Amino acid sequence: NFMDIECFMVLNPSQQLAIAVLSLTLGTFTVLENLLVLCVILHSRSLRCRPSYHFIGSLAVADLLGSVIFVYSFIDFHVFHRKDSRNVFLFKLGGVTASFTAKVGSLFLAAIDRYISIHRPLAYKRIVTRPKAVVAFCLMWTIAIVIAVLPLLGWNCEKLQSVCSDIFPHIDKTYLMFWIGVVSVLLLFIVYAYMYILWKAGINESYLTGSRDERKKSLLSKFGMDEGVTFMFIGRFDRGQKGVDVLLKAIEILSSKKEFQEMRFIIIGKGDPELEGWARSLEEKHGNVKVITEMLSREFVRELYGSVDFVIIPSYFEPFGLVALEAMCLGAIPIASAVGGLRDIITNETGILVKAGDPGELANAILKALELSRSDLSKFRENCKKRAMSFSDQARMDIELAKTLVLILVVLIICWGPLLAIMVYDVFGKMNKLIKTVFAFCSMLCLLNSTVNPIIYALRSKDLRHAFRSMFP
Ligand SMILES: CCc1c(C(=O)NCCc2ccc(N3CCCCC3)cc2)[nH]c2ccc(Cl)cc12
Ligand SMILES: CCCCCCC(C)(C)c1ccc([C@@H]2C[C@H](O)CC[C@H]2CCCO)c(O)c1
Repeated sequence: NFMDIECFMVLNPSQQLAIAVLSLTLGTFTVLENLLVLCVILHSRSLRCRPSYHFIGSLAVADLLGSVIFVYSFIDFHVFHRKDSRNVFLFKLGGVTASFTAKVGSLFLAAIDRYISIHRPLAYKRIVTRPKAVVAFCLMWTIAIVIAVLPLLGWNCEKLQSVCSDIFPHIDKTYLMFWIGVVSVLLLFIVYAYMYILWKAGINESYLTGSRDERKKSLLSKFGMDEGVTFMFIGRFDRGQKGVDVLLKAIEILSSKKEFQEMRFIIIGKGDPELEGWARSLEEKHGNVKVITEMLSREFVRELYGSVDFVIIPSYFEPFGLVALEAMCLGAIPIASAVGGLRDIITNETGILVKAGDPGELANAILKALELSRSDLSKFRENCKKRAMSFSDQARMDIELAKTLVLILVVLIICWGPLLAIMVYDVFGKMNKLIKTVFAFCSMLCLLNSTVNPIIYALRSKDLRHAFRSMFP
């Protein structure tokens, strides 16, 4: 309590109405459509209860209540020259800082959703549910409320006798660095988060030409073995989760059988030196097993999925169907255990289900594979080709949404970036008359942001538009 509050009302009476009709219209064009964006969401049973678009409510609410507060209390201050209480101002201001912090945490939670929906394609539907998404936003909001009510708890320059900010009344210049700090680094990770998801997302069986018998007759000739039935395993060597130890226990016990001559096995991986010393012995002990644990070209392995006819995923549990999807897309019947996602991607009409970590029943399911016709075999390769299109499909609709989230994050950094940076110089230096009044006119960006956020839903979201013509035809 050294300087009074009126030294902050800088707008002369000609530029207090010009800033008013801006707040009242640009603040009406955001309340109208955000209150409308909330109407499409909660009617459409699709967008309402969905963890993918759940943020569009958490984004159109912080841009509505956080906007009506900033239109009332700002016009009631720079134009109506009102001096509230010392905790009534921080209450009215706390409702604004919480909202912006909340929409940052919305672009943060929506990034966890994006990473899971793309790089955990079938774990996603079972990790990110409606319960786990409702709890994550409510506690993301719980945090956004706390950071906003700190100066109401005693992190202010009045109740602490500290240098006040030249821009915000009743607020320390350290609470700024705690609020600009936690937000600039959050956007930094968030900006870095969506760029990792997009970069590693650009990382078709119509590229492989000819019949499969030809491409498999050319493959086994490279190894020097006869046209045989080619089983394939890909993945790290371990005994903990991948079933390479299970698979080697089956190839050995199948060797004591009459049906082993026709069976051709090919394994690639890298891991336990004793698991490698076990598999490489079979490669020279048998004339029909070849193990490749060195220099595997990523498009050569692409030729394997399309040349072979069976895929072996004997893992104890698949966290994400990385081979399961690429193999089936290239029409190679996968023989995996019904653990993890491999239950609803590999079924009794798409592949062969085995018991996890069971070496005997794995072999008994390799002999079953040897005794079936092309009628069945060509039909499984189709159902593997048909299941994959339902993935590179949704995983395409997912990738389009991680572009939408960046477009929202982009126009968030553009609107709130300059304001945030003008706050930064308040911490270090002082703010003269000019730099303090340009901030009040640049302050309108948090309303323009809430004006272009509902516009870009109606441009990117393919579902939200069709939901709009459904109740307003
Ligand atoms: C239902 C989630 C949701 C919101 C939303 O307001 N969550 C805020 C929930 C919440 C929880 C706790 C508090 N506390 C106040 C301070 C003291 C500690 C507890 C406050 C608020 N907004 C949404 C928009 C769309 C969708 Cl789909 C869901 C939501
Ligand atoms: C660490 C606090 C962050 C504040 C958010 C910045 C924001 C752009 C929302 C903002 C907030 C407040 C004002 C006005 C500053 C004037 O000095 C006093 C009146 C404020 C509006 C009343 C808020 O209840 C602002 O221009 C920008």
